[PDB]
Amino acid sequence: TTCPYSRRSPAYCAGTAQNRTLSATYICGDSRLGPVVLPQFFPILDIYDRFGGLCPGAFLEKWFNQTGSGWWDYPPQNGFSVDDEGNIIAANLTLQTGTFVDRFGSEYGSFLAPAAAPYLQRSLPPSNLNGDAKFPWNYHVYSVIKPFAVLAGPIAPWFGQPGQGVQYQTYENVATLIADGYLKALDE
Amino acid sequence: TTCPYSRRSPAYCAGTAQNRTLSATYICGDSRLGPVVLPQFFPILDIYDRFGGLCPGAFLEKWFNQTGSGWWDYPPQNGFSVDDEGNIIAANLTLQTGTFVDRFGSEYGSFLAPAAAPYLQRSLPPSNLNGDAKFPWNYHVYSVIKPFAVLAGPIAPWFGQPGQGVQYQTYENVATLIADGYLKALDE
Ligand SMILES: *[C@@H]1O[C@H](CO)[C@@H](O[C@@H]2O[C@H](CO)[C@@H](O)[C@H](O)[C@H]2NC(C)=O)[C@H](O)[C@H]1NC(C)=O
Ligand SMILES: *[C@@H]1O[C@H](CO)[C@@H](O[C@@H]2O[C@H](CO)[C@@H](O)[C@H](O)[C@H]2NC(C)=O)[C@H](O)[C@H]1NC(C)=O
Ligand SMILES: *[C@@H]1O[C@H](CO)[C@@H](O)[C@H](O)[C@H]1NC(C)=O
Ligand SMILES: *[C@@H]1O[C@H](CO)[C@@H](O)[C@H](O)[C@H]1NC(C)=O
Ligand SMILES: *[C@@H]1O[C@H](CO)[C@@H](O)[C@H](O)[C@H]1NC(C)=O
Ligand SMILES: *[C@@H]1O[C@H](CO)[C@@H](O)[C@H](O)[C@H]1NC(C)=O
Repeated sequence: TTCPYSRRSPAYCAGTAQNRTLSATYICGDSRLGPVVLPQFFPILDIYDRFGGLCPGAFLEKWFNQTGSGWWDYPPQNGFSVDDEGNIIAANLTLQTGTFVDRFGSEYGSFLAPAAAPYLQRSLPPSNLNGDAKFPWNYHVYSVIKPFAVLAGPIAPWFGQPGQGVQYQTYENVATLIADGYLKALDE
Repeated sequence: TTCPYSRRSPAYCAGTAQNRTLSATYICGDSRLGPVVLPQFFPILDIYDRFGGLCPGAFLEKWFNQTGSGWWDYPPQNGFSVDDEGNIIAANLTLQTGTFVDRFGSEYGSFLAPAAAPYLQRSLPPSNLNGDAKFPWNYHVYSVIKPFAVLAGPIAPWFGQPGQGVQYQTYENVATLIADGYLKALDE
């Protein structure tokens, strides 16, 4: 599956914002499609396309709004892989002390990932690559100082990404896990 | 956790092969510890150490022989993550057509991974980095041409690796999945 528009085609940005002022910053001058120059990504990877092979317009048509939300349509069941009988592939897993986990988001949320898993494995939409700082303000890395249990399981493919990394849903939010002496942030 | 031996220390290769003829090729001239110059790996990654922070000798003492096998001690239950109640975190998952998977090994085996998942996530021992060719003779990449089900789940940490990628145990071997029109290899 690939976009029929060529590399020399002017119609590649069909059905997008088509904002001349931003077109050097965001793909098609459309912030939802992410930046023209990708920052960090945590050879064969060429098999994967930022839009899963669709064209920008077709990408937005498949994944954005669709319901009335005015934002992305997220996968079912917090994005865990769903087995052939309709149940998430996930169970309570105890994180050993010294484990590195990270979160793309502020300490309010309850989701973590194995540290430095690749962006493409998290099945995040492309608007989240919109970053100028080396490392985003909300990106955090932690070590497990004190064992605790999470709902752990594979990440379903979504938003044209292959997914199939692993994610941890915590039972307290990250701020609380820091406060109670489970997660210790680290700096550079 | 880090190795007390320094970067200027001559004792770093304590308890290893200590083979002067190979020491430029393998760490400590010991093929089990992998190469001195790593080929492909599919910034923050610095958090991870090829030996999980142990010293070469201590690594071999923890992970190698231990039983009489004369080889690495592998994780229980084919290396799937094991939940707090002792059951693997894994279920039957149907691979959609167009999915890229790969295998580090010949078509005889029954294990696959999401294509281009990072080495450190597979929890493979370091002897498997012993490679001169750009891509090893047995490394294969495939696309799913026809849907089928696998036992899918997270990979447990092991051999000093963080693991926590995802692996697929197939029910027929890879050669059979090729023959019956499920997997299509691709070339470069
Ligand atoms: C292209 O994007 C730019 C940048 O956001 C938009 O420029 C703004 O347009 C609004 C219109 O109400 C003005 O009030 C702002 O002052 C503008 N800001 C800048 C930085 O230029 C622009 O509207 C977009 N183009 C189109 C056609 O919508
Ligand atoms: C260091 O490794 C080399 C390379 O494998 C070993 O060299 C071989 O040694 C055997 C000893 O029986 C000879 O028969 C081979 O001809 C050697 N091959 C080469 C390419 O040199 C060597 O034995 C190792 N060193 C030690 C101390 O065991
Ligand atoms: C989404 O769909 C609704 C209803 O069709 C529409 O009013 C809205 O403008 C669309 N776009 C956004 C960004 O909400
Ligand atoms: C997992 O842990 C939570 C919170 O401690 C508990 O309520 C739940 O029953 C446990 N079991 C499973 C299978 O999630
Ligand atoms: C492993 O252990 C056995 C029994 O202790 C010993 O005979 C053998 O030499 C050891 N090493 C290897 C590589 O088998
Ligand atoms: C998975 O698939 C296999 C082979 O088709 C089947 O025997 C097994 O019962 C299925 N269910 C689970 C939970 O593995």
